[PDB]
Amino acid sequence: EKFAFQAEVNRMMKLIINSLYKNKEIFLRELISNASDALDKIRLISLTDENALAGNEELTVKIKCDKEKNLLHVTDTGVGMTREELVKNLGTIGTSEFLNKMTETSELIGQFGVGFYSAFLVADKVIVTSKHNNDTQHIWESDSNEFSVIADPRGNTLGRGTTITLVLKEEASDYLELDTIKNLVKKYSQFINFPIYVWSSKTVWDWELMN
Ligand SMILES: C[C@@H]1C[C@H]2O[C@@H]2/C=C\C=C\C(=O)Cc2c(Cl)c(O)cc(O)c2C(=O)O1
Repeated sequence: EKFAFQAEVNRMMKLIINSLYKNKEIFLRELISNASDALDKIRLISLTDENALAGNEELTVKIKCDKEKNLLHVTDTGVGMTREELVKNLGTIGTSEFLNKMTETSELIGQFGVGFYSAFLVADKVIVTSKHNNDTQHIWESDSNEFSVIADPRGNTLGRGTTITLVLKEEASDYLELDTIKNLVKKYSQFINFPIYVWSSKTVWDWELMN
């Protein structure tokens, strides 16, 4: 259940963090982009697999702030990841060129698709809960010094998809405020082909479409 990151990933995390230290709000853009890509994947799979969406009929991205618990959640109903894929996609990585280029960054991060790691700019801990059609629900967690993957004792709660949960750093508290999040979500979801919602307040509470 316990794993060490590949050397290349450790180097990558430091590069990403040291480069975007002055543009931290970009992590949200990357998580939303990853979510969109995951949704494109299942949409493609559904063209050839009629039962592809049986675990969850919607294709959405839902974001909610848990201020009390100091958590930010970004959930998509994309293709999801099996246990082996969580370990492979998040723990390992022409990567040498990218790194060479990085060390020698915002646009490059998005192009190589390693924007996930920018979450460490605002979080002391990142948790990834995922359910893929070929596996049971699992949880990946990391403080960046190592990571672990365990079967989710809550069972299959996602249906299908992935939830990125960020335990925000003391100084990243602003990202728990609806205004801030709504504002950022609207900016980075403008060109996403899937509907993105934010659990917001009007005091009654409900999902609010951002794009
Ligand atoms: C493996 C699948 C689909 C991939 O093609 C998509 C693009 C980027 C993937 C990056 C990852 O490492 C996992 C991941 C992250 Cl980090 C995320 O924030 C949201 C997600 O939905 C996925 C995912 O489930 O990704």
